[PDB]
Amino acid sequence: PSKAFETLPNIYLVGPMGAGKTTVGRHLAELLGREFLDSDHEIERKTGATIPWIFEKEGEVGFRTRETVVLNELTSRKALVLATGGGAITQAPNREFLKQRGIVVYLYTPVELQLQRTYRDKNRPLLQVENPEQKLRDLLKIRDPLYREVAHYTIETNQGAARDLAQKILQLILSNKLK
Ligand SMILES: O=C(O)C1=C[C@@H](O)[C@@H](O)[C@H](O)C1
Repeated sequence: PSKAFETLPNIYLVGPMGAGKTTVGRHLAELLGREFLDSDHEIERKTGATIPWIFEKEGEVGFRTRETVVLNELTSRKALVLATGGGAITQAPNREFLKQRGIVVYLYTPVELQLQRTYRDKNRPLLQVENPEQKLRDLLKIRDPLYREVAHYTIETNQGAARDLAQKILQLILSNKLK
């Protein structure tokens, strides 16, 4: 049906916790008639444990080693839209897999909106802290250049229909390519 887009590369969404990666990703996949996967959810599926449990029992290092293995595998698939984890771009091998194996889109999201969308979400181990706003801010200061460097496209998002943002991303990508 949208076999029309079968030769379009994988699309990889990057950005912080609360960027709407999975809601936008799933709409973008539906628009393209292809698969959608969330690497956070795939890590949980493959491990049989939640991400808080991985962080507690294996540390952040054990989460990163599991995440890199999953990303290596998922970026080798075809016809995918992938929502990546918020800290996936902290590791050099992941930056390379993403940049070199499809189209990377950075969902730039202000801290205010990250905060609202992760409000009392206990599944985000890094935000289980007294001051989650400062944490998000600190994380963004570090990771914003990394999101931008891996990204082919950056879209400065804001409160809205995830499906409107998915449309916009698809327009951006094709704008380039159809001329
Ligand atoms: O910002 C981060 O480093 C993380 C974001 C989440 O998507 C998970 O991938 C995990 O909680 C770590």
